[PDB]
Amino acid sequence: TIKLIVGLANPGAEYAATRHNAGAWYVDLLADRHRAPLREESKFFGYTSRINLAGEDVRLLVPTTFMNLSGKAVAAMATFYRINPDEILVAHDELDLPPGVAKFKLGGGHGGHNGLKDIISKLGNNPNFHRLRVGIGHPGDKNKVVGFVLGKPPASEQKLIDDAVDEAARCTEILLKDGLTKATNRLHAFKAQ
Ligand SMILES: [Cl-]
Ligand SMILES: [Cl-]
Ligand SMILES: [Cl-]
Ligand SMILES: [Cl-]
Repeated sequence: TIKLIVGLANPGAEYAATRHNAGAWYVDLLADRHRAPLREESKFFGYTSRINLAGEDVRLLVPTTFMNLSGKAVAAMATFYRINPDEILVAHDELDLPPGVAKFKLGGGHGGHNGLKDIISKLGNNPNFHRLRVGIGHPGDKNKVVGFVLGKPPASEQKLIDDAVDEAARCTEILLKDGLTKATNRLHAFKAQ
């Protein structure tokens, strides 16, 4: 069961269009599709909502922390509602997947993502939460990652990411209603088959 879906972000209009906000794009779409608009809730350091997904009560969070303090919002909300790490799905931009691809993951490393690193920390050094990895591709120069994730994608890459986010939203209904195997069998086939 998933009780909390988190879309990682930096705050402000300055970052709303940047690759590092890709997880928030996903959560914004869930909010739109379930007619549950995200609104500031300062005790959880973010924007929150609540949706019915496949007959299950699921809370939404897009932090208003800087990305490196995402764990403060996720822990405050998870602790308040007595939600355990394994009941959290964290959506984030993923350098290791191309634009147009998304995958689910349970546990594993942060892939150098400053928001995942802070969540692992603030959940009690527990990496065993679900992730939605939204592919953004990688810069050619591994030195220039910050400039890349804090950049706006070109329109052709934005359209691919929007398509992957749309598919991941559709697969989230399946994840809640029929489980992680079924949701993964669909999502990981999206550009693979
Ligand atoms: Cl950052
Ligand atoms: Cl990762
Ligand atoms: Cl790219
Ligand atoms: Cl850079």
